Amino acid sequence: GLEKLTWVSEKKPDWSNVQKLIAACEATNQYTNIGPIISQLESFIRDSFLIEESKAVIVTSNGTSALHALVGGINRQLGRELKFVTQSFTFPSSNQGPLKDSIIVDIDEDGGLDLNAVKNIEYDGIIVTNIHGNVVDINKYVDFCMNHNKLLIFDNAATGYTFYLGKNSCNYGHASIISFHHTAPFGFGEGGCIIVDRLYENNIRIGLNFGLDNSLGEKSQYSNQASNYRMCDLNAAFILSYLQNNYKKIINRHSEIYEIYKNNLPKRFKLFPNHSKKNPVCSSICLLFDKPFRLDKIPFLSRKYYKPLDLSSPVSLDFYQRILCIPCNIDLTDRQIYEIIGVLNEFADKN
Amino acid sequence: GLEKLTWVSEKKPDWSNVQKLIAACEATNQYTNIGPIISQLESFIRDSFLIEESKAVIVTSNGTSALHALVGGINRQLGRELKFVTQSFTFPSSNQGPLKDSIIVDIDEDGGLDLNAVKNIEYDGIIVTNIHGNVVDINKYVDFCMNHNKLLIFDNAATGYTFYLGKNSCNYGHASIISFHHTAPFGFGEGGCIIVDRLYENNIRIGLNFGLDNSLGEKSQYSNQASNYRMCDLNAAFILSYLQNNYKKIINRHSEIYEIYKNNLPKRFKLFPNHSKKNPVCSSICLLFDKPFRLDKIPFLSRKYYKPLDLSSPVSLDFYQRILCIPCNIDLTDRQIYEIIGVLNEFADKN
Ligand SMILES: Cc1ncc(COP(=O)(O)O)c(/C=N/[C@H]2[C@H](O)[C@@H](O)[C@@H](OP(=O)(O)OP(=O)(O)OC[C@H]3O[C@@H](n4cc(C)c(=O)[nH]c4=O)C[C@@H]3O)O[C@@H]2C)c1O
Ligand SMILES: Cc1ncc(COP(=O)(O)O)c(/C=N/[C@H]2[C@H](O)[C@@H](O)[C@@H](OP(=O)(O)OP(=O)(O)OC[C@H]3O[C@@H](n4cc(C)c(=O)[nH]c4=O)C[C@@H]3O)O[C@@H]2C)c1O
Ligand SMILES: [Cl-]
Ligand SMILES: [Cl-]
Ligand SMILES: [Cl-]
Ligand SMILES: [Cl-]
Ligand code: NA
Ligand code: NA
Repeated sequence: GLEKLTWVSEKKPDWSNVQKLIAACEATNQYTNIGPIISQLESFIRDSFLIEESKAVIVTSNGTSALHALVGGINRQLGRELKFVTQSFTFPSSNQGPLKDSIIVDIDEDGGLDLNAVKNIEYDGIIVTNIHGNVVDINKYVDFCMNHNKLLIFDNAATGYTFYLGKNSCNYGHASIISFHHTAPFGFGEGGCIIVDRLYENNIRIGLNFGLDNSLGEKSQYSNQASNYRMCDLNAAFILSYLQNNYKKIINRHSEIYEIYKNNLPKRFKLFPNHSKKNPVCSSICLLFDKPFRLDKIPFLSRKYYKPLDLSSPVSLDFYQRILCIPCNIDLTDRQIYEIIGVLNEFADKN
Repeated sequence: GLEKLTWVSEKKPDWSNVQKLIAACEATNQYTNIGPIISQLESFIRDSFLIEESKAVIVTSNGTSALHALVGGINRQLGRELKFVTQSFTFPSSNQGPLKDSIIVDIDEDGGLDLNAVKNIEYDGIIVTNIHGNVVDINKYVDFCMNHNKLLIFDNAATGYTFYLGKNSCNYGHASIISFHHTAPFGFGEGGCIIVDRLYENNIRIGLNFGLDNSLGEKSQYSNQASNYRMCDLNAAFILSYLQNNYKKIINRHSEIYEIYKNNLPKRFKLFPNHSKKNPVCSSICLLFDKPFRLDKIPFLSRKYYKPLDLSSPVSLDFYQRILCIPCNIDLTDRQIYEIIGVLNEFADKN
């Protein structure tokens, strides 16, 4: 039964839909450098994920490039290489590229960057990871960055449709990023998106194109803070088509999977910390066992995220050692979920 | 007849062929993190472009990420952020990402980084741009870097199939990069490739995946010098298909178009400096006028590359003021070439 578990739902192109979209590229020979699909996908993300008009929606090559293009654009606007703090319990993206020298501090027990740990640090902003669709106490972080006059970026790579006080979590802070990597619920191949205050929109958009702005003609000027961060229209067509066919079913079905775990917790596990009133839409079901344990004890497909970036982050290491990330996708039957919960109950009695 | 000039030939997916290649992805749900297409495109590039076995062929998301992945891999291998010199007369890529603090020096009149400008300064390596399919005197750079114990990278973004003393220019220096951007002769959408000494292959390839090596399980370690730099298998399929169908015709027709300009040079125009014995395979036909002039004087689709990264570099600036980059692609007719040449004679008579 559980032998057939996969991390990601089986994802195949709607070839007729993808070919219809790319027929726009074929007619003009424009397949990149902001061809005719980019605005269709940015529009679809705004209207489907419910991004406020105060935010630009900016697609990039991947979730990593979304975060990097966001920072390089803000670096260009403020005129220096900004110093960000990130949490140890997250993916490498937030200590790479323009963040390669980001400061790493521990999480608190709610899964986000420990605000008590930056007391005595020099920094311009913080990056907080909303883990696998779960969200932190977002207003704790908004209030803190308002009071201390800091930039706030939410790493929502795995968190495209978790609502906080009646609005997509992507709408909070100065910006968020989401991943359309194949392993993400909304993903297909590679891609990313920046949700950012309009203040920074132009510098981030031209920052996808080496900092060059064709609208300036001979005044067009590259920035050493920019790169090739743009989304290819080919990738936009595959992502847009996947979202068109699947995004509603993913939200409802992922919410249904979360409901079953919430009402049938195996003994001595807890749900990863989450601060949304409705079920989050998760990239995996993350449970914390009450004691450290090794994945090879679990006789079904399962993972640990995230290996701490700084292995001297004690709260981050504890979570890593105690966490069990279970597949969450639209291919999973309830029968499989109940068979999973029974294997975990067994494990809990013998460990 | 010059109304219908395009920079790039009309490029259209061979959909039955692309569908056939991506069927391997559909069968396993693996569309990135090195799916079943990556090895196929890497092999084709090795066998078709005639790369030697002492070189890795490593595809990436774009030409920029090929350069940045190359530098990040080497930085991580040597345990230090290496200092590169780049030429002013190049694209912004070689002053971005891990090269954002690269030293910019002038070209000499042969079109490459002026070695006299790095006699008395600190640096680990040089990046030399082979402009639009033209190649520098490659052995003077190989000899200099061997004598001074310096790394040598060729920015071959626009230069996939120009031969130097019997082998693809990509096989010289410690590494080269090529672009599969839609604007490149070999390109389709977005893509890049690294041709590099085997010594650096493993650090560069894991460096496309945040520095992570799955084969090491728990000792898998991210690097602050890495990123998401991989090519998605979707992109690999479009590029591999375009190359299967067109690469031979592009090589022959681009060489024939060059032959016509070389035997019918317009008045007071010289070919861009080139050191290949056979006609180079050009991304555009670059001519130097005998004095500065404006593009708005040329009554057909034409460009100037490259706006100097450092506007104070005198040879780079002189080149930019005198250069005319004429479309070179497999849609161009001989009729159109002789018309362009007639227009440039008329331009010379009046300027
Ligand atoms: C908080 C955060 N911020 C930023 C980012 C950066 O976003 P991107 O630049 O990646 O868009 C991430 C990435 N988060 C993602 C990564 O994107 C992904 O590589 C995977 O990191 P790995 O676990 O190292 O990948 P891999 O082991 O290859 O795949 C996991 C499972 O998915 C399966 N899979 C994978 C791919 C690529 C596929 O095409 N099909 C498929 O079935 C295989 C396996 O069972 O998951 C992370 C959580 C992130 O979690
Ligand atoms: C020396 C060197 N190193 C590194 C790189 C970096 O490689 P990538 O990361 O780009 O793969 C480049 C790129 N060199 C290329 C760039 O790839 C391209 O953006 C274009 O830089 P722009 O001139 O700023 O782009 P754009 O004006 O949009 O395109 C030029 C012409 O191509 C036409 N076009 C363009 C696209 C994107 C398309 O899809 N279809 C099409 O017909 C329109 C126009 O007439 O040309 C450069 C020489 C380079 O020349
Ligand atoms: Cl809420
Ligand atoms: Cl679909
Ligand atoms: Cl084709
Ligand atoms: Cl030769
Ligand atoms: Na927008
Ligand atoms: Na706001």
